[PDB]
Amino acid sequence: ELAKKIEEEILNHVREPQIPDREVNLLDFGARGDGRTDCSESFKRAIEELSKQGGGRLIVPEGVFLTGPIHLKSNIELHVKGTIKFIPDPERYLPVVLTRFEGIELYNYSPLVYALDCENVAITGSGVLDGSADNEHWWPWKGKKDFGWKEGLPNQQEDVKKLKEMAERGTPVEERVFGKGHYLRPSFVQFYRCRNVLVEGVKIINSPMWCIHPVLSENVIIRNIEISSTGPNNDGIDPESCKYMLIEKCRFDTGDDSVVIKSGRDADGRRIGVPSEYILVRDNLVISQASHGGLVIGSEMSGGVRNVVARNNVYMNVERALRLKTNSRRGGYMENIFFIDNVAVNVSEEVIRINLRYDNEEGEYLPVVRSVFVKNLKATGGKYAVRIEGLENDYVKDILISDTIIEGAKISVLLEFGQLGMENVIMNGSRFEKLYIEGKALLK
Amino acid sequence: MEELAKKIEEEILNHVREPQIPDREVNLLDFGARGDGRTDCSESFKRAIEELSKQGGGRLIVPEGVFLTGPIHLKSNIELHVKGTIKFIPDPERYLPVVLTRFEGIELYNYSPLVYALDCENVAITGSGVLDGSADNEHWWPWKGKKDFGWKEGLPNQQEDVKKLKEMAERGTPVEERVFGKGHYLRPSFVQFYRCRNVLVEGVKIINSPMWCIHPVLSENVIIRNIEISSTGPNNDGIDPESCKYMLIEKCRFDTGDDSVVIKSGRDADGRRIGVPSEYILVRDNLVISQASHGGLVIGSEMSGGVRNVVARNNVYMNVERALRLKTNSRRGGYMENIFFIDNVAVNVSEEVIRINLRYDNEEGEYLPVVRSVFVKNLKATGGKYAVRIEGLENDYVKDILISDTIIEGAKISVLLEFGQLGMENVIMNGSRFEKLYIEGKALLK
Amino acid sequence: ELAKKIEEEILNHVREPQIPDREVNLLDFGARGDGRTDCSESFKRAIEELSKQGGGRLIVPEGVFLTGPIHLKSNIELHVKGTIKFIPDPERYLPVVLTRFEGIELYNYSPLVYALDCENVAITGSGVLDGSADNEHWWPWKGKKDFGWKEGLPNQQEDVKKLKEMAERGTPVEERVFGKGHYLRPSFVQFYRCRNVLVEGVKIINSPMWCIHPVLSENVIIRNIEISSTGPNNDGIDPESCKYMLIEKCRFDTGDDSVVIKSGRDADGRRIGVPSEYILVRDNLVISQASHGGLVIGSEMSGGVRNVVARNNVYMNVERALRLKTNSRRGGYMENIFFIDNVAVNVSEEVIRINLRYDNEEGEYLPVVRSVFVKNLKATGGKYAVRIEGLENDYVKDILISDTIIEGAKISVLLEFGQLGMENVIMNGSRFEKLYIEGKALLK
Amino acid sequence: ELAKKIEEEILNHVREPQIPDREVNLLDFGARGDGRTDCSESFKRAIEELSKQGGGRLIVPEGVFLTGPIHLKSNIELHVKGTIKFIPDPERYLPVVLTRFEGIELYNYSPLVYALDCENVAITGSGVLDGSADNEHWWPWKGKKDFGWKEGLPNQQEDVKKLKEMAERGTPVEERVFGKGHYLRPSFVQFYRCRNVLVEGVKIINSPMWCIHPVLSENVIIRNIEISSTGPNNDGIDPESCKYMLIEKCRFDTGDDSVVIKSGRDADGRRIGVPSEYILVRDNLVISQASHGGLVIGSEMSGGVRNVVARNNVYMNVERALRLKTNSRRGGYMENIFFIDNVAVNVSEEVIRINLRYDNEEGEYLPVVRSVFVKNLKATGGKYAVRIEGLENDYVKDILISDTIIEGAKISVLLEFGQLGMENVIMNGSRFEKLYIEGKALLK
Repeated sequence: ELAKKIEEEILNHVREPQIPDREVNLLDFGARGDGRTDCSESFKRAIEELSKQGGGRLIVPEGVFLTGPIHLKSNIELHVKGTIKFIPDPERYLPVVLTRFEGIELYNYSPLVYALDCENVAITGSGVLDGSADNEHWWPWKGKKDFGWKEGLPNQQEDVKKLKEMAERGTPVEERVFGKGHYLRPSFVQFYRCRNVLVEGVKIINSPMWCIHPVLSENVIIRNIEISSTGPNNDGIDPESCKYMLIEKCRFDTGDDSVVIKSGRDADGRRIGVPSEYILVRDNLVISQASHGGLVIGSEMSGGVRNVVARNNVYMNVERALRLKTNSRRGGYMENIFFIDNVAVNVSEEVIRINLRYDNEEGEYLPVVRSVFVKNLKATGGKYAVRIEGLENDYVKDILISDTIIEGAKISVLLEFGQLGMENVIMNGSRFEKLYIEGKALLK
Repeated sequence: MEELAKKIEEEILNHVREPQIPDREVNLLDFGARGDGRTDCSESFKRAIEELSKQGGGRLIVPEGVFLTGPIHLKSNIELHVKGTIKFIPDPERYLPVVLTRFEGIELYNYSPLVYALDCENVAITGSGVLDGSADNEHWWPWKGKKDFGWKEGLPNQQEDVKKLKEMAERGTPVEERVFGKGHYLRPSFVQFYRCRNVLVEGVKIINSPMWCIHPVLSENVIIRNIEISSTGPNNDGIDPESCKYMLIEKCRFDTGDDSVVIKSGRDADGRRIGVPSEYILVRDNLVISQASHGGLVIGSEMSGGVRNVVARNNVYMNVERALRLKTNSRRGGYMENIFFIDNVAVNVSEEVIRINLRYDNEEGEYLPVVRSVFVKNLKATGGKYAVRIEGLENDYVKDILISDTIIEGAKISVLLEFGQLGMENVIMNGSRFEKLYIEGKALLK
Repeated sequence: ELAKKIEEEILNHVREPQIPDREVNLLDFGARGDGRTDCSESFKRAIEELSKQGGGRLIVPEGVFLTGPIHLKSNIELHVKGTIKFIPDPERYLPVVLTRFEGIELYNYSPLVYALDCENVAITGSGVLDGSADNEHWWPWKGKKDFGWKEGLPNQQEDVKKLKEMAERGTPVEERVFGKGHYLRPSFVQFYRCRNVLVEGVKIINSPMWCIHPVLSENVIIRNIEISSTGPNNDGIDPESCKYMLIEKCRFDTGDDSVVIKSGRDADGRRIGVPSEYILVRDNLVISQASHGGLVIGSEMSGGVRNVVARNNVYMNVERALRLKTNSRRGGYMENIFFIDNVAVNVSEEVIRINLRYDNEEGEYLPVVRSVFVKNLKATGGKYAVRIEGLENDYVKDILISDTIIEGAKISVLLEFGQLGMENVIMNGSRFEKLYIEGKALLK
Repeated sequence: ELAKKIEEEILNHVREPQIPDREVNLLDFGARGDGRTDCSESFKRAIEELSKQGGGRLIVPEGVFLTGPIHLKSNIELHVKGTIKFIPDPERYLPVVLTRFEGIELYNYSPLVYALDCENVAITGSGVLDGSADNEHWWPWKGKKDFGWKEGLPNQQEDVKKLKEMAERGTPVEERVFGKGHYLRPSFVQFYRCRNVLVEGVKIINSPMWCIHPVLSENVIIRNIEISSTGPNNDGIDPESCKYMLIEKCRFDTGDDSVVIKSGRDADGRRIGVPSEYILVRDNLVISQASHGGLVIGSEMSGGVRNVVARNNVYMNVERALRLKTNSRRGGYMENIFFIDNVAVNVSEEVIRINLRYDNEEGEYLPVVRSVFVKNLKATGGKYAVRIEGLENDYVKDILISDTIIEGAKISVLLEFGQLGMENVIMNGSRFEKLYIEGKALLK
């Protein structure tokens, strides 16, 4: 069976980064943990000194260290004992760097921790990364009053429209310059085209937008971290066009999707043409009323997503346990998605959701969505246990749910333009030894 | 709530009434008959009916005894009152000359039905006696071609004649030129009213039927009530209303060799030519206890003229193969629609509780049947390989099937659906409760 | 397999009566079938002529024969082809004879067909027994306006009271003379202390009260008859203190209990102390909205009722399928009752009923009610599926329902002071692999 | 809306303790977080300095701080950032103090963190409290080979018997001296006769016995803590004769009952006669195979337990979700216990357990057990769904389970000497609108 094979494959290619046996303390570079001194230059000097010697471990001791963005280099481990608190002043995140906003490449404000074309990079320790985002910093740019936007203040809407247009017209990335005078938030922790990446131990809070965002990266390990940030688009981990990645033993409380697998949006995503594949998500804990999904694929999946195993996770209070979202603007594919031995309780919206009408957007690139496997799920709550919606000319195919119990969902199955198999499934006052349906169905 | 099924039942009851029969009677023993089960009473019946018909009609009393006779030909305003047994002599020669009749939905000239009325008005069969067709493994039944029913290797059967009859109908060969009978092997119906008005059949028991037991054709205002059918031979259908309008079947008991109550309206080209539907048929308060029965309430397969507005209410079906059965295929054309199966009980069903099949006999053609608006409400059922088995065609879905307030237990498969639209509201199926179950397309539920 | 064992035993001791090969025709004794001529004397003379020779067959040909009561003798078969219509004049049913009224012995009006201390007696043929009871004959004596009783006119109430008091006191039966000036209706067909009895073929209509009433009799076959009488206390068949009886292939439409097993009432019943036992009820059809019960035991069960098998019967539209009736005035027992492979559809009250407070009466003779077995019942409808009430000081014991499906009953189980076991039972949305309850229960 | 009324009442009387705006660091008192230095005096000196000024916060920074027992005083906050690791030498926990062992008052070894007759006391921070119990320390005193007891070595058994006898014969608490030469383990964190108590943030591991044990205390908040200790009698939180308490947002993995509400054992409990009442337990997570019960009442309930609301908790892998236990030695009562909007997944023994035969020991004090309410429970697994066992002369009364679904339990209901009501429930795919039983029942 495929799920064990995929896990075995992932585990054969996932490896901790090599970090030179050499360490340096941030205090020796004039930094002060007084939550007052600007430590920007300290980080710059310590990292540059380490990488001239071939790399190494930078120790950030107990205390609160204020800084602008941190730019990592190859062979560098950032070891956080205290708190790194970022200064929420957009000018500090200039000049513009190569980055990505909601699946489209551009030049924009630096992520708060940024590594480009690097190898063997680590963030470790049991300290804190504090993005300093709140109702007065970064978050108003969303344009939601819930988060500090008001009439007469700028927001991201016009810039998002321009960005989608530029990518539609296939303009070169270098031509897509935002930064100053524009309102597109950066990612928090971003590895861009990196190899051999480790993020462990740390707690992430007050994030501007997406928290951990590896892009076009290979051999990535995220373990034993805590995400606690519930602002607008505060996704937990967004693997985007990544290959061979392990996410384990993490704690999530997110303002949006918790673990969200991506690979670029529309034309830009199809241009790059790199899928996310061989991702293992296991032994994680989501306790989050604000989370939009425990395990999420899309909507930016135009490069494809396949061979994803999510196993032995616990989801509590989330809106959705498993969520796949796409539309006919995206193209691409989502296939061989395994959601196994999970527990999802007090789900508020849909336990399992597959949606091919995301944002009600349409175009001429029909996504392939097939081979999604749910086995040994114990779940509780929801407006829907199972909600699967394809298109008249693009059915959701080969969806199988087995050995599963979902209690207290209002509607058992909403199916439109899909094929669904269920084997040994229990839903409230209904039990299915074997169910197969192709077409449309409503079960409650 | 205002239910259409009630309005249809009302409409049927408003156009159904017992025939007036003149107050006048003669006794069969006054015409040379003997109830010794030996004397040929053929002429006794004929002279008694004519004596009554001469005066303007009345009652013919058949008293205690067993009365041997060839076919009986009724006339208008005649009540055949059966106290004893009428036992029909099973010599095919006795059933000639050929008369206008029907075989499996196609008109022809063939052996007389055992009791026959053509173009008659106000005709009744009453009393608590027996009609005995004398069919068995040595008489009539071997003609089917089945060994368990007396057919022997190298002996004739109906198959070639059925083939020929279908081909003739396809041509457009006039009925007057479709002559069978002598030298051919098509069994006659037992009791047949052909193009009749105001017909009553009540009280009597019917046994040892050659083929279909009660066969009203192109008839209007027909009542069949408090009769017993007990005949389990090949094609022993109980009651076959064929292109009939305004009919009541109530308080009857059935043990049948094929479909118990089967609504029809002609087959293929011949059915389309005549183009008269069976409609406004009420089937209520009946009891079928019959392992052998192929279906409790059946529509088709000869439904080429259409079948609409049929209500089957408060019936009890026991040990039957199927409770409700709709059969058709793409050679048939026509329609089956507005069929109401309400307040019924089915216990120990062996095949399918509810069956809708658009692939009957695995035969195909250019005439796609319309199959829609079938309503099952307040069914309580037990047993089966299938609770619900509904099979349409890729270019002809079964549409608007609704099952509600219904409990089916102990069926192996709950739903087999292919090319259909199924709705269920407030149903329990093998322990699973569904407030709503709507499926369009294909499904298999177990 | 105790039910099979009991059935085998009954079939071993049930045989048709030997009737001498000799016949006589009623027309040769002054009878006319014109529905006008009084044939009372004709029956008397025909039976005497046959009896004189040692017995034989009395032929009643086609026609309608008016008569007072018929008194049968040993070795007589009454073969009925026509209608025997009884003249509903109470004076014709005198002198009083030894008989019974609702479980108590007395001298009263003759049953319409009566046999006392006879052996080898048969009633056969395809004819009709017409008791001529209606709203102006016999039925008014009940005291119900529905059946023709008028204000200020006499009824059975005072005589019933007086009969009960006589029995309580131990008043000798021979001192309990009713008849003229009293309002106790007779049974229709009664065999009193008879042996080797057959009733077959005939239709019974317009019954004054109980239709077929064998008492203290042995080796009785009731076969292929039809009961069609829906007046007050129109019981179908009342085996009372009988041993070895077969009831099969019969059709019932009754105004009270259809088949009901009895053995005397209260002190009279205990004095006699003869149970009804080894009764086989099979292959019967009850189509009857009026019927109070398909198979009933009691309430006159003071001699005991045991070893009763009802198998492969069909009940339609009846108030109850199985009912047990008693109280603490009765004493006695009801045990080893087997209700197997039955079908009961469109039941209006209770599918299965047991109650120990019959007629709001009490005494110091607690009845033993135990070991009732329902197996392979398919049933539909009812206000109750199972309704079992005992007494705080006298539980209903060892009731077992198995391999049974009951659909559409509003309440599944009402249990009050009883022991109930269910194995492999389905009731609407409830399924019981194995249930045991002792005490009180309501299941809905 | 009694559950709602009780929750509101609790929330009116529960509030955080006032702590003086003053602080001190443990390092300033000779402590070293090197995991070798004895910091016993450091805590003693630091608490005293704060106490003398009127109170304040004691900061325990990063590192491992070895210590004997910590004795708190009024107006003290212990803020734990690092690890406090207790030295498992019993002599360090002398002289003996006023404490309890399994519901009986005595003078014994000091709890690891102890406060007697204090006001306004807090334990805060995100650090660790490590009791250092294992198969070689404290645990062997239980007498189980599985937790390190060797044949021929001492255990608690004799001292337990001795303490029972002292409490029964009425000997004063001050004459109940154990400690040295005796084998009764102390509680971990114990507030004795305290008021305005907060425990938050901290992780508790390697506990000698009961982890958090407030006794005879009022206004207690326990929140955002983790218990992770799976030894013998490693209960999580034991409110014993407490009033106005809130337990929320906690995580449990326990070796015995997770949250257990108590009020003394037998004669000693009756002597004191103070119930645990107005306890609110909400938004907690138990993921614990070893746990004996999610929310438990008893067995030491001799002072009574009433008005307990457990709402919106999640129990995973536990032996039992709801458990009430007592016997005829205890007397007292358990009533008005509310178990609402809870989820239990993969229950191993009984989802709901009520037992009046705890330890199979009997006596002359019949416990009142009534008015237990389960609403909107969703549960998976179990040998029993519902198992309720009273006594012949002492029925479990007024148990109501409603709007509840339990799937995958082997036995649905075991009832003995009890009154059980169910409304709108689903058990293993059987639906009951109403299920009421009084007496005995077994349902599969």
